[PDB]
Amino acid sequence: SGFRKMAFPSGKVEGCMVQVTCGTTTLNGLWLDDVVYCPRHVICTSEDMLNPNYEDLLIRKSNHNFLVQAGNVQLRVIGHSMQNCVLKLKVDTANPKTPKYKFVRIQPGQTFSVLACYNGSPSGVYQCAMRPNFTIKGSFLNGSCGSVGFNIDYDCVSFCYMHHMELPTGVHAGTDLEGNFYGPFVDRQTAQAAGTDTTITVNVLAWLYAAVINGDRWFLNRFTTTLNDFNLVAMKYNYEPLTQDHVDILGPLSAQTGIAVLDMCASLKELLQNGMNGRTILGSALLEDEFTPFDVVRQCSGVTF
Amino acid sequence: SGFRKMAFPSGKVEGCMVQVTCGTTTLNGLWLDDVVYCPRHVICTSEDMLNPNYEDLLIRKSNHNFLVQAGNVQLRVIGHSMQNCVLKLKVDTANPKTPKYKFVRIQPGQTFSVLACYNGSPSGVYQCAMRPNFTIKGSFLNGSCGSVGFNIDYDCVSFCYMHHMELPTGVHAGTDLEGNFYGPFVDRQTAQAAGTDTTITVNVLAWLYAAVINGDRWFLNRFTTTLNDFNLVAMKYNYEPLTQDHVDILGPLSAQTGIAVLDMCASLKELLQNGMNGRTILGSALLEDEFTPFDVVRQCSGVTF
Ligand SMILES: O=C1N[C@@H](CC2CCCCC2)C(=O)N1c1cncc(F)c1
Ligand SMILES: O=C1N[C@@H](CC2CCCCC2)C(=O)N1c1cncc(F)c1
Repeated sequence: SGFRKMAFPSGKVEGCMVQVTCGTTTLNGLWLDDVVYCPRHVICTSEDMLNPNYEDLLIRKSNHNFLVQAGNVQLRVIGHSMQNCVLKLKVDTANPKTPKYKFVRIQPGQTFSVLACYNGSPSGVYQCAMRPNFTIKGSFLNGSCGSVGFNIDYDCVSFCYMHHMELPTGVHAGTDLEGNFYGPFVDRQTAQAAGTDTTITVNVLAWLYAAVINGDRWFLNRFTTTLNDFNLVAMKYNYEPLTQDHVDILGPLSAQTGIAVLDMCASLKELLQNGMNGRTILGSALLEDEFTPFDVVRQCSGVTF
Repeated sequence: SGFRKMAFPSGKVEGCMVQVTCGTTTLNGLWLDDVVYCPRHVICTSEDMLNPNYEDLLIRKSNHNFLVQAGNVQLRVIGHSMQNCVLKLKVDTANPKTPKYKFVRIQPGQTFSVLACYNGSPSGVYQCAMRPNFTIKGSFLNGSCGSVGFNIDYDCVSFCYMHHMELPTGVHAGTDLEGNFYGPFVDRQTAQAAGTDTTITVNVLAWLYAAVINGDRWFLNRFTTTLNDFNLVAMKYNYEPLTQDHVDILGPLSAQTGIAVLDMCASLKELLQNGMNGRTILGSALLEDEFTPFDVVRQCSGVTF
């Protein structure tokens, strides 16, 4: 037992990280088969940053201007192309460490692990959620651009995120691995509004189930509610509306604990209306929304890769 | 910017995990050079668990009884020896994936990453602290025994923890890699007192510095304190006493922020006496004590491996 914010083991991803330098800018790239993926703003300079014309900037570049280094190994670049906000550098060697992999565009509210890297070297790994407003609350310093987020199922790495930028509010924005930003963001140095954010209701409920499984049970009450009544409360507290699809994905946790989903909603309603009264749940003094139902089941069942 | 509970990248450790089977018990082992390390309780059965005579149990075993498997490849066991609470199985092949490594016995209050494994396969990675009472608050299910904790400095993995057991209270106990338990614990199925835990004061201060660096500064106040006055408050709230050695190791964070260590102690004093008033710090509604001053500097400066 116990319940931790757990990341995926990062070894399969560590073997794909490279350094990419173009001009004076160095950031990280992802080396899969014979292609290196990285943020296209590696080709900018400080004068460019307010509104780069990336097509014009890339036209001034040739293959030999992109310096790609995998540990101490220098890679030979034999082609380059821009796809949305990512650059695809074709290299003459396939990465011998390429895992089985897929590219996925995740939905808001899903979670993934981030391997934070600088100069192509891994620094740390942590778990985080794609917020409903398509930002992430990461830990990224200058030089972390090109760090990737991912999930692992059996032997297959699903890459879902590449880091591009920090907004002036201090939250983080990036793309899928086809270079499409999550959310409204663009890769330029402008103030950019992120949506109203909300709390991921189905994840809070999953975590409350995780709490019960671990014996944190003080918040269970004598009440139930309806989906309609619960969602009136969710709206008041800026929680995402709960749908029957969410109730369905919580099915396995309801079965394990024997607590019906709408009964757990009534416990959550009471926590929202009354607070925690200085108590804690799974070591947290607020309602945690960065565990999906799948995460809770995995961590509670011991799934390996 | 941003501050996350970050684990070390786990790849160097993933390549050392094997499965060890003795009789009907399977758990994890650590394969370094030509030695496999695992918890000695792999040799027990359920009749044994209340107070195993490990010497007598091991005498009934020979090399060929220890089944050691690395993914698909079987290893050949050519010697065995019990050191404290760990078994050392000599194998005829040096692990080709052996990183540069050291065995370290850590101090309470220090942190490390855990690679949770089942059947020799990695499941997840998370960061945690050795509590002042020599337990850890992990996430471990049946079969996780032999999972290890570690730190990395440049290219060198310092192994500091091997997981052995879950106490009846749901916290976790284990050994250094010489098989010596942290704390008073023994490897038998008995209720065992862990004794009073305290909050790691120097770590809370480090995290308050992390907060200021990231722009959470609402808790800074107009007050200062003395080491003696602060420690009266520390004692009242079950915080470890702060020593000048602790103040010394906070020096770099004090210099970076311009906030004297005793001024930050007066902010913590006010938080302990008045609580957080429904506010958060770095996403948390309580005072976090699982980041060491070294952890904060590393994460805020982007140290890689
Ligand atoms: O390293 C960089 N470089 C810019 C890229 C940014 C891309 C769009 C044009 C303007 C520059 C950035 O946002 N960061 C960064 C990311 N995460 C955390 C940080 F602290 C900084
Ligand atoms: O898998 C086992 N096996 C016993 C070993 C234990 C060793 C000492 C004699 C009594 C048995 C155990 O404590 N766990 C476990 C660990 N962490 C989280 C869990 F949920 C269970």
